[PDB]
Amino acid sequence: PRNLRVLLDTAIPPSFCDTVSSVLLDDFNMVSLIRTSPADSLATIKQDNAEIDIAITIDEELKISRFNQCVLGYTKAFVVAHPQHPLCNAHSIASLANYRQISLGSRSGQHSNLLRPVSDKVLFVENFDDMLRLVEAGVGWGIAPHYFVEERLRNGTLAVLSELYEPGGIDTKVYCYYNTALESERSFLRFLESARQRLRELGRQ
Amino acid sequence: PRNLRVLLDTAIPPSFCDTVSSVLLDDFNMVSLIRTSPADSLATIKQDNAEIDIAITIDEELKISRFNQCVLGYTKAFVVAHPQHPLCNAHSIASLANYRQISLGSRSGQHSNLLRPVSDKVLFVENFDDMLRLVEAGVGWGIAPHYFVEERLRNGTLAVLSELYEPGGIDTKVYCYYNTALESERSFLRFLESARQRLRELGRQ
Ligand SMILES: Fc1ccc(C#CCNc2ccnc(C(F)(F)F)c2)cc1
Ligand SMILES: Fc1ccc(C#CCNc2ccnc(C(F)(F)F)c2)cc1
Repeated sequence: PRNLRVLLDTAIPPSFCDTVSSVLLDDFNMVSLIRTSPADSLATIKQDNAEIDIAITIDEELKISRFNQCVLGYTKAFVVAHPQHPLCNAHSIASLANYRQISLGSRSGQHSNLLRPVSDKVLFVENFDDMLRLVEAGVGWGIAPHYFVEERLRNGTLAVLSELYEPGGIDTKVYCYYNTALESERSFLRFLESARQRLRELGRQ
Repeated sequence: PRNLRVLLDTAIPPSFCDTVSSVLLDDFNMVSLIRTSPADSLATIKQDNAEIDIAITIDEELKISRFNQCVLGYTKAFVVAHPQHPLCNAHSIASLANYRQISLGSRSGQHSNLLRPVSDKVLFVENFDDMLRLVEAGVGWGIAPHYFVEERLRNGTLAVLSELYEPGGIDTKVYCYYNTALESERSFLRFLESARQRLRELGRQ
C-alpha cells in the first residue's frame, strides 16, 4: 500500500502537475497521475473502485462523501469561436444562449452549474481537442482553458467572445478534493502550499 | 421616466457605490440606490413591480428572464467565529458541517448554491449585523464580507477559520445584472469600466 492516486482535469495546465510530481513523489511509495475532462472528475472520484486520493479540478460539488474540499487558486478560460462566427462583435451572453456551442459532454449526461451548457443548440464532445476542432470549423462557440487557445488566439485562428462578460478571461476557481485520511499528513500540506504558489505563478504568464 | 434604480447587496463595500453615484448621476433624471442582503438581491429584482434596472450582487443565477449578467470583479469574505470557539485550530471545513453557524436567511426560505448554509445547526438572520452579534456571542460561526470583520479581526474580537480552505480570504465573484434595455446605453459601459476599476482598487486595500 501507500500508493497515491492523483487526478487532474484538463483545465489545469500540464506544467502545474510538475509540482505535484516533484513534491509528493518522495513521501509515498508510488505516485500516479490521471487526467480527465473537467466534466468527469467528480464522477470519477465518486467511484469507490477508482481509489482516487487527490483530485485537482475546477468542477464544484458542495459535499462529496469521504472527501474534503479546499481552494488551490485560479485559472482562466475563454469563450472562443471561429473568427468569422456571426457573434464576433461582442450583446455578449444575450446572444450566446441561442447559438450552437461545443460543450464538454459527460459520461453521465448530467452537469453541474459551472459546466452545464448555456445554449439549447448544444453539441457534446468528450475533450477539448474535439471541441476546438468543431469551433475552428465554424460549427459553434465553446468555453476552453487559456493554455488550449493561447496559440490560436494570437494567430487569428480564433477569436474571444467573452471580454464584455469578464474582461481578461473568465477567472475559474481551482479546487482540490482529497481523502479524509490525508489531513493527518505532513506531505499534503507541503503539497498544498506548493500547488497554490504554482497556480499563482502560472497566473502571471 | 428615465429613473435608474440600482441595487447593491451588503457584501459590496459602501465606498464602491460612490462610483455608481458619481458616474451615472449625470446621465439619468434620477438615480436611486437600494441595498439588500445578498440572499434577497435576486428575488428582489425578479419582482417586476420592483423596477430594478441594475443589481450588483455576489449571488449567482444562471438565467433570470429580462436580465443579462456580467462580472464586475471580486471581493473577499471570511469564515469567522468567537476567538474561543471550539474550532479555532483550523480540519477546517470537515468540522464546520457539524457546528452552528449564523447564516443569512432569505424571505423565501430557499437558497442558491453559493449562499445555502453548509451545516445543519443553522440559525438564520436577516443581516450581517445580527449575524455577528450572535457570532461575537459564541453562538456559532459565519461567513461575512471583509469590510464587516476587518476591525474585529485585527482587535482579537474575532478569529478566522478559513485560512486552510482558501488562504487570504474566500474570493467571491461580484456580478452585475441589468435590464436588457441598457446594453444600448453609452452610460452603462462607462459605469461598467468604472465599477470594475473600483473593485480592482478596493482589492488592494
Ligand atoms: F458566456 C459565458 C459562458 C460560460 C461562462 C463560464 C464559466 C465557468 N467556467 C468554465 C465553464 C466551462 N468550462 C470551463 C473550462 F473548462 F474551460 F475551464 C470553465 C461565462 C460566460
Ligand atoms: F467553510 C466554508 C463556508 C463557506 C464558503 C463560501 C463561499 C461563497 N462565498 C460567500 C458565501 C456566503 N456569504 C458570502 C458573503 F456574503 F459574506 F460574501 C460569501 C467557503 C468555505
